Amino acid sequence: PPYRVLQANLQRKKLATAELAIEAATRKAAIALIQEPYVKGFRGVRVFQSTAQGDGTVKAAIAVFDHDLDVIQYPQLTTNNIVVVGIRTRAWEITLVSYYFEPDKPIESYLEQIKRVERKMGPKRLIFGGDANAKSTWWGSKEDDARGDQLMGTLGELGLHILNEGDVPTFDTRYQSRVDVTFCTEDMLDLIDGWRVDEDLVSSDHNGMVFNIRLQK
Ligand SMILES: [Cl-]
Repeated sequence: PPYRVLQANLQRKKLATAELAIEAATRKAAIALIQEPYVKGFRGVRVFQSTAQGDGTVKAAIAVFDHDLDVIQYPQLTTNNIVVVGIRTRAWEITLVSYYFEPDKPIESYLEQIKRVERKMGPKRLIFGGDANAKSTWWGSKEDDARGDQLMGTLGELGLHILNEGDVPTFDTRYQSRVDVTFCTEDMLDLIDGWRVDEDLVSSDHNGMVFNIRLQK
């Protein structure tokens, strides 16, 4: 009965999104928190995207593979960097968010978007996943850079808790790093487990991640 979630930065690779589809089928995943999707493989899959750019570029999206899962969109909260979507079942109602922060753009405006989502969406049932392009030992990075610090500060103000674990690089090229973060409201801990990094849930310099949403009660 666990709702499995996939988190991955596809880097606009046509192949990576094919791999993502294959992994979701295999793992029987219900959700995918995506960043940098390309522009096919997703048939009866509902996809919710962040505001598209002139050339059609979408930086974040949320794929729902579970055909019967109740979904609710929040156009007011979705931007060019984040997409917010609620999922509902008898057991609960969870607001999900997939985000992507450019490595060469001020993180400040993105932190405000996180705040806006948190306040205008209640202090409970929140799960965020994406590429923050920010380093912090709190999520296994080699060190705490200034971006990681700003993000951590924001997390602290919102009561958001890091789900990351281990030191497996979420980005490998050599050059390895952990810039992808997953965090949630306090109440979500106890409903989430199995957070791990698929050594290669894909093939686009970024490593996919996986975790479950249960009930335990
Ligand atoms: Cl790192």
